[PDB]
Amino acid sequence: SLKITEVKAHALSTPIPERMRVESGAGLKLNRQMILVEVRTDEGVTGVGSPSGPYDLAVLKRAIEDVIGPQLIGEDPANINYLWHKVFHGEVSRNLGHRSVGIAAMSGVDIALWDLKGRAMNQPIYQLLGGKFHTRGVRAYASSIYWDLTPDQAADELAGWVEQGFTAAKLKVGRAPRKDAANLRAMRQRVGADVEILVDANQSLGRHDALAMLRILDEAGCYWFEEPLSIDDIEGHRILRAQGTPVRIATGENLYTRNAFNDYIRNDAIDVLQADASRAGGITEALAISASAASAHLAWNPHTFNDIITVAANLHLVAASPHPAMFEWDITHNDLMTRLASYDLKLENGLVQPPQGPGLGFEIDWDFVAAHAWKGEPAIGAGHGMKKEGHH
Amino acid sequence: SLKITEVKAHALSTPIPERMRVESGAGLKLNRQMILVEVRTDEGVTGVGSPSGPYDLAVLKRAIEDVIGPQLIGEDPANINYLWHKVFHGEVSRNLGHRSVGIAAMSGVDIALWDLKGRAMNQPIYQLLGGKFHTRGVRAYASSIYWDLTPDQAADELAGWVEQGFTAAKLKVGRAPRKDAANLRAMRQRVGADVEILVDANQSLGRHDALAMLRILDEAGCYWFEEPLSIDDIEGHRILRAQGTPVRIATGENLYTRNAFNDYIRNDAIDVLQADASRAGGITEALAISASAASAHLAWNPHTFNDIITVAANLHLVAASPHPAMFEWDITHNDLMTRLASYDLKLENGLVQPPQGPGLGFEIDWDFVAAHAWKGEPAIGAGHGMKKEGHH
Amino acid sequence: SLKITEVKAHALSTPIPERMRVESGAGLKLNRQMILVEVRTDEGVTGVGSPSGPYDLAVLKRAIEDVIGPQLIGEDPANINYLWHKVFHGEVSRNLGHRSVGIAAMSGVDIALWDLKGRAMNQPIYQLLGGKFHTRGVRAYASSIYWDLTPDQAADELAGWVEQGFTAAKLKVGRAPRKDAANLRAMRQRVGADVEILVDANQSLGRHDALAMLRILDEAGCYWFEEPLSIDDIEGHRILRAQGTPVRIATGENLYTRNAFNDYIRNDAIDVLQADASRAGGITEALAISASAASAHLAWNPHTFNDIITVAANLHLVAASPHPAMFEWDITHNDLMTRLASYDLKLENGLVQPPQGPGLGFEIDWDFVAAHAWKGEPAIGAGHGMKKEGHH
Amino acid sequence: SLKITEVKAHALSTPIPERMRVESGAGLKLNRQMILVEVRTDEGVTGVGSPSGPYDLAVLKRAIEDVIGPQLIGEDPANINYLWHKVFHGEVSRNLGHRSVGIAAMSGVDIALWDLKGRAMNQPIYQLLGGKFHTRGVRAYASSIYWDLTPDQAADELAGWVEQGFTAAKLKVGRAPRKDAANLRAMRQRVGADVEILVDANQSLGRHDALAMLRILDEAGCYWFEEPLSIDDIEGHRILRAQGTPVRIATGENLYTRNAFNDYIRNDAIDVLQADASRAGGITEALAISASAASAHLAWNPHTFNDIITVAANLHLVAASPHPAMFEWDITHNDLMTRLASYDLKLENGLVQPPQGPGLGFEIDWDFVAAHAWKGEPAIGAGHGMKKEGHH
Ligand code: NA
Ligand code: NA
Ligand code: NA
Ligand code: NA
Repeated sequence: SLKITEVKAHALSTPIPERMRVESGAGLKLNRQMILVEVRTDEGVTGVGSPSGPYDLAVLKRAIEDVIGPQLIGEDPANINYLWHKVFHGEVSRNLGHRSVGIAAMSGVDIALWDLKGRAMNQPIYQLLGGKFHTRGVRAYASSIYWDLTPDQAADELAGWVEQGFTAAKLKVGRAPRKDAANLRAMRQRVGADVEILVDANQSLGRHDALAMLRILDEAGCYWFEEPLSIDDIEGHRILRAQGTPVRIATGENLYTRNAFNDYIRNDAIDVLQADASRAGGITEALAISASAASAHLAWNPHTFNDIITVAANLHLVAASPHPAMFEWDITHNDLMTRLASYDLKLENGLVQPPQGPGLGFEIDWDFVAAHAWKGEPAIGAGHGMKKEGHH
Repeated sequence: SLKITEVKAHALSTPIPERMRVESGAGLKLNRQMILVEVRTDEGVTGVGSPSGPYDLAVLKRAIEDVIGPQLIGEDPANINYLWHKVFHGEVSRNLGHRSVGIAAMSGVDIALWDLKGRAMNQPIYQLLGGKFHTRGVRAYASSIYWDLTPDQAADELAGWVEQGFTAAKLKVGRAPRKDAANLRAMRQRVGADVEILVDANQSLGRHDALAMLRILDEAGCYWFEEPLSIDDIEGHRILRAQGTPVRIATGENLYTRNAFNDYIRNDAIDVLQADASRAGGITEALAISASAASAHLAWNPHTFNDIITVAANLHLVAASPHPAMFEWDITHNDLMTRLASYDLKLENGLVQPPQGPGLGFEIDWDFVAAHAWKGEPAIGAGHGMKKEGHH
Repeated sequence: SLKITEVKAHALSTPIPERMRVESGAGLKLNRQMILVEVRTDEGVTGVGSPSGPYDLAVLKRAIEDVIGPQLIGEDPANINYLWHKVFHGEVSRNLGHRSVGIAAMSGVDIALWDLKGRAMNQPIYQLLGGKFHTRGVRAYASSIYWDLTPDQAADELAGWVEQGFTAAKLKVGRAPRKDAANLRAMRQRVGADVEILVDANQSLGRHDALAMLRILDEAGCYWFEEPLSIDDIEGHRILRAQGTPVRIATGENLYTRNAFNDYIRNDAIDVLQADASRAGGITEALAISASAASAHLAWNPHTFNDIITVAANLHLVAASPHPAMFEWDITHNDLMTRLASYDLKLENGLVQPPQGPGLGFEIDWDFVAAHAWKGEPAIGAGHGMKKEGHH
Repeated sequence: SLKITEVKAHALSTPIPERMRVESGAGLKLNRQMILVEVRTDEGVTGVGSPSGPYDLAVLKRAIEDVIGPQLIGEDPANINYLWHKVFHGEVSRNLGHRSVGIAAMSGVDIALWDLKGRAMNQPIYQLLGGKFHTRGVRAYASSIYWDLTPDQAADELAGWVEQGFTAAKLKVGRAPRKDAANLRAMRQRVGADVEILVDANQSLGRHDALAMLRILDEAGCYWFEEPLSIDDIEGHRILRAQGTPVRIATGENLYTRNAFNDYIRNDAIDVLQADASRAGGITEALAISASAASAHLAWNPHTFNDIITVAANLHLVAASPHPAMFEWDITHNDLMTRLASYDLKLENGLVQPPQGPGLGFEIDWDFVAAHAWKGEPAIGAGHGMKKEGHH
């Protein structure tokens, strides 16, 4: 058996041209960043992973290398189930907080342990997980069409993504609801009924404006309403789902561990769980959340937005899971989607395929890694939520 | 008006001699640590605070100085309410996690803003909060009698705290429930019926063993059962409360913001909310939680255990609030309770009094701060939770 | 420390020209009255307050000077939290009734204690409360457009208030629902979508007519439906909220203490709590109600309508609270809004600012006080509610 | 038809010798007071009533004569149902508070209208109400055995009331629950199983101590637990009822109108409604509450404690109602029970009989009324409630 010898966290940053920066309720994007986790062993088998973002890269590096890492040195990396609980109970729940950047830090390390296990077996992760459910491929959506567009501009962007071969795309809303509505109406008129239109408010609305928005999403035939309210208001999400519309209420990028999703389920407050393998606790935890969603006759469609590793880790689980695919694919300017690894966007009839090599299924460009060390750049400007909080 | 010029986080560690290290379900105590936050202004008015612990000091320093602090520089510190929400929505919820060490970091900065405001006004914080409710004083309990004791030892430690003037004390339980029960029985036999006995399992029990323990606490007339289960299992806390015993179900040191407490209230799952002003979001947040507890006809009795600043911040609010007092006082070896500041334990008829000077009400020994810089020492050993999780 | 030496209640009345008298379901206004509470101390620091109205001025004076006052003489006014509970439990709940004009009488005295504390500290009340949340200013609405208008008249009045610089206003309804509906439709057509239109039925409707009204308010995009039903029918308010419209169900001017609002919250029966610091128990109690509203992800927007002191006391708390501002400003003929104190209406971009002096933040014109002593004038004609009760 | 010409409120006080003053959670009794209401008509037919107490006599006199009375002058007193609602909607709900000393004032005037109507018809009130249900008589209990007793004293006071002919009596509890329990145990031991023992805590306990006390009341076979908690905590009363003991949960002397009782019924929170016809709204209102209790399969057993008019008004209704009788009879020193009127205690086989003359059924000693004008004496010392609130 192997022994883990080191847990490393490489802070990386890549720039975005000013005119390509986009804004949602999460804030104005400034640089696309990540931590590349590397777990090394005594026989030279290495796994890599990512704890998503944006968080703060110094906080993630310290958590991974100095809080979680020590609990792993000397251990057999094959016992990923044991190591997840050893780290959660030993340190991270109490000492970084139970719904925290520490859970995202664990997620990066858990993805690297799964990558390491697939490489040790010479199999792609989806094969360990029981092989494909989606044998034809996984239906993707273009993420996303951002704020600051007129309705003809939002419809032209959607149409462009449809032309590139997507069959679905997502619009960010929440700052100017009359304008969001006009964007949706123009987008639906442009593409017709077979392209799916998803909407994401990044927690920017209150309950009454979310109810008014849901009526427009229902009229426009939208597939889901993501983060319509603060993730802290579970009853508001039940109220939106209780309207009985065909529009799914979706959340989960900012909820952590299966415990959060069980509280939404128990309160009849969710249709689509969006737990991200790279944020909500790892592949090990997202596996459990996907199964709990199916048990409650709901769907799991992860958030995937940060880098090609968070995309690939979720894509292995989505391909192996019995849920309808609605697979998030970042189409914004992001070198971590094109230059870190050899696995790229390739759509055929609106579907992507999981990488096919061992582990996550591709190799890292270590020369790109070495050239993009973080030097203190910010990832994202201040996020929103003060308006709906009540600040004029 | 003032302008904030700097937000500083001094990482401090103080040792614990091997024989004086106690152990609970949170793990074996190794060093008593803190961050001393210092908010400076252009006119030289400084506030100090603490984000409690144990949490990793490098993660707290980076959150405070580099994630929170940039949102404060140049702002008028007098608008604490605005700054709390600017920091929560602009950075901490999304980018450090909504129930996280980022919320503890906010709490330490929020305490420092209150301390600065009281120093600016020449008033102790409790006067700003509407003055005392507890005009005679605040009833304290000795925290705690720990694991590894025989029944006669636990009874002798209790009688010792009684002899010192305490009218209540807390026993830690959860590793060996037959021994815990024998300790309680001996303790109650020793002191009779008017001394209150609190029990705290630090999340170390499952539901069935906590149901079995609650029968013993009811027979022993215990005042509350603290952290009986994982903070993640709200329904199990409802099940214990639904037994209708006179023993209060209490939790809150590891729950964050008023949102977590509202979920417990809405599920009939809590009698005593223990949100700590230095962990759950600040004096600003704990004020809202104390009022929400009173509206639901429940009580707020905070966790206070880390240092004399986390003690004092909560004591100002406790003194001002209309709850029965059951005020946590750490009686374990802790130089952060004796040597940081000029306020100490002074028990009279079982009661303590809040500091009376401006702000938090005492000044810091900055020679003590300079002599105890953290050098990478760990605060606490690995916590427990794997046993009840299922690891034999 | 100070000692309270006297609690005085000055009964005042000011006239309204016949043609400027307006009617709502509360009755036809006849004279704008108040009690000016004055709390004096042994060192000459005085606080002033008001217990709102209309009540009966002799009942309020007797309650303040002879029921509540005796409990305060000799006490340190700094312990406002203690004094509130001393008076509630000692006398007012049992001996004036738990939801009563005695709670309003306590509120006047509690505002004066807060004014006294701000003056003693040389700070505006909002600073004690943690400073501003609304750092830009507080969005006001013009209260109100009354009964007896045709639709073109109601739209002309709204348009006039918009011209004066309000961005919102409230219409009184409930006597002739077809006419109220026509008024709303004309008002919305006149101003377009960005001005907020609020509706207040002063308890004048039953459940089925309130359901029919809510449909028209939803069509007209109204911000809230205030006192749609008797305050005694909590289930009727749940039924209106359960329709799931974007129109908030609002009540609270005639509900007392946080206990009333907890019963609405627990029954899913309210969106906007309108507890008035000068009626529902004081600044101390409205602080607790504002925080309980936020904890339940609802809003607190006080009723403020009586005099410039009830306006200012609420405005200090609104400015410091994290709720959307929708701040009631009496625009009817009322000398107690223009001549009692130096703080006046001043709108900039639809917002008001809190007074900036110590305490409530302005000085009283004691020569105006001395010239407007009550001489037995009525404040308000008989109120309504017999029609919906069933009287043809 | 008649026309009302005057509504008068005679403020009366009668002393209590120091040794005969008893104390409960409502406070230490000092003077037994009342308002004797007198409604006069143009043909000289007068009705009398009482709004119970203790409530401040100047507040009651002003409410009666100057707020309620002007709505009655010139009206036909025969339309009691119309006048009740005219007064509630026209003035008292809004302008004195919906659960208030204004509702007690209404009750005293409503009693006088019933008394006038019975005198006009030459019939006792119970005949108007459909005659007797309790054709044999009404089972009374001795109210009460108070604080400050040893167990042998409380047992001897109980056995004394038994020797006088009572088959039931009430013990006041709440200051020292170990002593209360010892008093009960001694009392039950003394009288055996057929004498009913009632317990009344006058809102002086929190939920956990009331749960502990309810176990003792169940062991002692007690008939009811009255005002176990604040009247403001409906959910705590549900919790006590949900224990499923044979001990009835009873409250109502400090709850107003049928709306308060409907909220307790709808929350499964009451077994015995104690609305007093002289406090909760009148004979008119208590008739509706008694019927609402019977529809829910619960009981109405009113509080009656203030004077022989509050006694007699409730006894007419009790005699006519199909509830088990447990009729409160004040056995404490009270000249308002012996010297106001010609009806007194006459116990036969444990039962009393309602007065048999017109109206309330007796005439007033108007020389006694003229000799006991109130001169500003207090009725009751400060009540209790600060202890359970949390003041040590
Ligand atoms: Na999203
Ligand atoms: Na604890
Ligand atoms: Na109103
Ligand atoms: Na009673």
